[PDB]
Amino acid sequence: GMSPPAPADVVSSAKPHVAVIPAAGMGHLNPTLRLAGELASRGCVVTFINPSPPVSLAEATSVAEFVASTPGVRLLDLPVQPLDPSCFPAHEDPFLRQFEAVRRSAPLLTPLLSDVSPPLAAIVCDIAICSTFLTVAAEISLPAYVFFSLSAQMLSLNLAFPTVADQVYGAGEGDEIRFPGLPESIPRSWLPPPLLDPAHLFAVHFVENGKAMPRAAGILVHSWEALEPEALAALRGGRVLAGLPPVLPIGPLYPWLDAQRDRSVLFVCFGNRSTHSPEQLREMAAGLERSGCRFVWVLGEGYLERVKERGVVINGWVDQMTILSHRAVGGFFSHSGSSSVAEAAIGGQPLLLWPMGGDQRMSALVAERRGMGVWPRGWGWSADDKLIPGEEIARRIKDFMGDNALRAVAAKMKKETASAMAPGGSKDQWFDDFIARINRV
Amino acid sequence: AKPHVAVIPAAGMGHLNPTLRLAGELASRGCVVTFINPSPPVSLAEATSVAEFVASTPGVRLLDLPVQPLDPSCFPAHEDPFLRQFEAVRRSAPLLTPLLSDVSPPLAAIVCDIAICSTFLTVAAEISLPAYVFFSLSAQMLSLNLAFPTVADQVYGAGEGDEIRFPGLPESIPRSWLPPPLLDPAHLFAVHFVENGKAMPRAAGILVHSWEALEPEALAALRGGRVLAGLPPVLPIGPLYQKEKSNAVFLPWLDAQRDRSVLFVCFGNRSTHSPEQLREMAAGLERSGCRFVWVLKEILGEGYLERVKERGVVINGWVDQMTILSHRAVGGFFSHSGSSSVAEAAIGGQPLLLWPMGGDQRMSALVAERRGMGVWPRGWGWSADDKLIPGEEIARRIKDFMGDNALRAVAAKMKKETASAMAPGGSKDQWFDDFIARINRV
Repeated sequence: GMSPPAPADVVSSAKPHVAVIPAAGMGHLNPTLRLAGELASRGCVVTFINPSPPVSLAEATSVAEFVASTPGVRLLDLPVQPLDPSCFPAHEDPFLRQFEAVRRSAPLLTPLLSDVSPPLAAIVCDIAICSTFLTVAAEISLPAYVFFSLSAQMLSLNLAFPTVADQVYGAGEGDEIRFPGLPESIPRSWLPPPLLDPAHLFAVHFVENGKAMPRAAGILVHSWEALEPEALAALRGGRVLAGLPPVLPIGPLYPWLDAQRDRSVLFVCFGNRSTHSPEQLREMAAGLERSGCRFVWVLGEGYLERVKERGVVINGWVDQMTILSHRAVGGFFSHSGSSSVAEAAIGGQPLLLWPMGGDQRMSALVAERRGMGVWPRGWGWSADDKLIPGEEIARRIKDFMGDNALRAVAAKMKKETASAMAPGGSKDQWFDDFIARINRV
Repeated sequence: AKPHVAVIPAAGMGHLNPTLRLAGELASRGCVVTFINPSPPVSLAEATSVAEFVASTPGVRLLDLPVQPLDPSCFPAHEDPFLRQFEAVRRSAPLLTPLLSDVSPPLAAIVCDIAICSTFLTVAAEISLPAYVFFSLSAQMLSLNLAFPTVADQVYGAGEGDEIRFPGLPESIPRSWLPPPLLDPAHLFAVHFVENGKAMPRAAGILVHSWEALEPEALAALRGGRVLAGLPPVLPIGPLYQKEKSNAVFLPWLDAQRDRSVLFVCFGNRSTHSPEQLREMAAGLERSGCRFVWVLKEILGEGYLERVKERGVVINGWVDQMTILSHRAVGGFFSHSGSSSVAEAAIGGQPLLLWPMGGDQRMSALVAERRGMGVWPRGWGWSADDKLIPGEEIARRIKDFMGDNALRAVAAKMKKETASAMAPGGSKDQWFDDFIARINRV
């Protein structure tokens, strides 16, 4: 979906005032902080809503740095009481209960905004807590926009799932479900496992949030036309969900190597939160070593003196972006994820995908549809522990590191994404569109 | 390629002609369009207009949807035939999915006029076909229609003379200015109004006959989440007009008149003016001493025509209104203040003397008053409230109206801006590009 015509009274107006409410967890906080930055950048005054007291002090620190470093932002405190841990199953995600605590506090918010000057033009709320705030915003006639920080693909799933929910739970395992607006019929096993149990807390949040978003003034999604043209076309053209409100693509919100032939080195990082069985981690080592490609691994389990190598391994956290953009590297080996695709797209790197769980199967589809990533189907998540042997991994790496079909579209993705992040580029146009549409004369 | 789009119109010339213009505009841009025609239409005009159009326009194909008319035992309180046909084709919506099973190339979308939309949305969703509501009226009436469900109890229980705040709309609305049938919850129109106001948030999106220069604050409210929550995309698709070309001169007296000197007066198809009011209206035009073209014992009177022969022409029949409003000799439009009359005056740059008679004509008068291009004398009431205005009063208002040079200049401005919107690569082209791209499948 490309930019709607720009109507604007460029004659005279103050920049609009936007309140912003994040969901819990650094994965949700950082994109929101970037979104709020991007608004402040263009002259909007923003009021950041903090749950008080914070669940995490680090999160509140991140917030503090942001309000101190950027000028148009005020900080507002929202009292929330943590929910009772005993009524939360310990198997399910700890962050779910943190979402429910702050949802509970939405009635406290409408008095808090009454004093506020200049008047609010809108409130932006993370999908993960938005449902009860949408109702509060409606009472005070304040346009409420949902921030969906995962892919446009996940957004289409999350909106379409309630309309096909009976089909999903009636299906027999091994069945494939056709989700509206998405071309590829997909197996139910590709959905996040919790979603399959209707009683499960993730399912209950997923449907609740999927039913809440259509009530919003619109949806701001972390995607861009060059990355997800079909998903965004279907969202803006009523193919995922009838009556959907406007959907605005708001992304992207983002030594040893200098010696190697360019595009020669595979960059592999399974991430801070990766799940690999020790057998599986060891098989990765065997396969990596057997491939014969040059490689840098972010991660004993290796072997004994396994580092007698042409390759490199790194324990310490490092910016994926500097290396991904580096001439030497020609390939990105990583887990699936809305995050990993986006950086590979900015980096112009092809993607070899091993999905960990949950949404990551779905994020693999985002790469595969563009033609810039491969997920070998047997490379399942750690459920039933079907071991993937190093020989298979080595052949797959060689094959991946030779596949210039994937490498070419990734290289085009970098060019198209760079043009989107440029001044006057697609991303600016969508932020200009949003600011203009909520600005009052 | 370009998408295949199906289009469905509502009963009556006022709902058919927009849909015809919308459909022509989509074929103009290389969409192949299927015109779904509920059969049979109420009137021969509608039947003739459809046939001439599809015959005249290359991209279009005609798909007859057979609709059984409303039973006389059904809604007997309402004798209005066009209102009955709204109800009839709304009940025919389940017929449509067998009709569309054949069609190739596959349809990219369907566009349903607002009067009939609610049921056709539900059918379109079952066959997974994006459905767009065409709101052939103004953005003002769209805001009102969308917000009415949310404030209906406060409207029904409010007193006469009370003003009601509707969320998207800039100024509060007097209860007397609402369409009177709305005041009656039992009334079929009010039933349709609530069904439609509730169905439109379910559509893929809403195409509205408006443009930024005409209704900038209502289009901002609709697009900015300030009139209703969960609203789908609203795209202004106007202006839409017919007119004619390569044709003979309709009225040589009008061509012989001086620049902006003639008052063109017309009160539309459903004019509810009384015979007593018509004779007083004729006396007002005569007493004004202004040049005029008026299209509709004798209601005029004895010898009225000979007395008025140098400055007046009264015609009894159809006339192309948009052609007359774009004529260099007319300087004023004395109108029943329809939604379509106000959009046409804006295209032609004519100021409006407004006499709202019924329904949404009052809301239209506010659109024109807001832009400063029209004058609705309060006291010129609903036809249903039988207050007889004297020709001596009509003459004074006509003189003041034709003399308001400042009124004329904003009407001239509006013409200029509206012409920008029509120019290539202007606003309208971009909205239409936007829709076609929105619909188009790779």
